[PDB]
Amino acid sequence: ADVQQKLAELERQSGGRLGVALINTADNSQILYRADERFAMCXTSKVMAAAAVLKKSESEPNLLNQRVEIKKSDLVNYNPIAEKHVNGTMSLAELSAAALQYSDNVAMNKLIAHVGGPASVTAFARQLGDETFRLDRTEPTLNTAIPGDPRDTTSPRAMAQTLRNLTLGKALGDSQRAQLVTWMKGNTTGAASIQAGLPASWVVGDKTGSGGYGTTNDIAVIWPKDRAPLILVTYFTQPQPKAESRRDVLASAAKIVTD
Ligand SMILES: [Cl-]
Repeated sequence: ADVQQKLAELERQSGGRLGVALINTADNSQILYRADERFAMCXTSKVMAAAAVLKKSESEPNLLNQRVEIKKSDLVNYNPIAEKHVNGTMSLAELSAAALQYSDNVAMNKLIAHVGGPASVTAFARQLGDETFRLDRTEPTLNTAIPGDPRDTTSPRAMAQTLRNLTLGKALGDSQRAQLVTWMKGNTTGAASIQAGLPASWVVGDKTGSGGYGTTNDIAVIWPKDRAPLILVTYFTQPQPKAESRRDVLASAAKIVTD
């Protein structure tokens, strides 16, 4: 009850729309806030794309080493790693790491293309038992985050359940699951988001996202000190098309649900 009141107060103060789903694996409980509403995933969808490539690699041993050409025509709006590799190749492993750890949107597009496009990433989610996730578009248009638009959305409940399957469950083989977890633990973009609302000693693997309408998102697997792991999804979006980022709202939500 108190956690629900605190999240409602945070949402009101923020001016936007907040979605939270916590899974506590200690007792198989959930804390949910707007957890069945749809939110634009933005960059948080890169976890599903990387996982689809990892799944494909279970039956193709040379897959992560496969080379992909990077060209000027591949550049999109945010290319921190790929811009350094134009006119050479990157491996699928390198693209997965760049997408997950730097939010590189060329890397995301190469993962999407490799597996067959947005409908193939979506079909992979369905195969896992996630019937909510939809990836409709490529980068950069998947980030428009227009209110009322179901494209490129999921719910907090569904994303938390799927992230639990991918990182702690059996969606991926042991090598592939470990690789995903290692990649997420090495993320460089999340220190102001969920991590900022947790004690410094806790270990986090996370993936952020941002987009239009001030959309500010983070999804995480969390190892609290001497406790069973948690899964936390915090999704946030705002009424104004040009609203600014609000990573502090995600940190505040994380603090509320883990205190
Ligand atoms: Cl505006």
